[PDB]
Amino acid sequence: AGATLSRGPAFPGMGSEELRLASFYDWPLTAEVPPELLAAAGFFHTGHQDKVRCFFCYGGLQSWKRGDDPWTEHAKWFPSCQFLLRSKGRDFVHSVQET
Ligand SMILES: [Zn+2]
Repeated sequence: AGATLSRGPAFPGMGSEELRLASFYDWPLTAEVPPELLAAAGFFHTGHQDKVRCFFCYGGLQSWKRGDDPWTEHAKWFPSCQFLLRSKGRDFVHSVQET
C-alpha cells in the first residue's frame, strides 16, 4: 500500500527565506500580518493583494488578519507539507489538526 509524497518543492527558487522576504516588497498597507512571520513559515507573496503560496506545498492563502498565525494556518490547511513538518515537527501539526 501507499503512494509517496513527492520530495520536490513546488517552487525551489523561493526556497530561500531571504528571497521569500523580497517578494513582500509590496505587501499591502491594509494587510495585517508581518512579512517576516509569513516568509519564515515558507510563504512568498504573489499577485498584488494579500495572496501567498508556500514555496514547498504551494498551499495558497489570503484574507490575512491581525493575530493570524502563519505557521498555524500552514498546519491547518496543508498538514502534509514537508517544509512545515521539518520546521515545526509531527506533534505541532497533529496538535493543530486535532482542534
Ligand atoms: Zn507548505
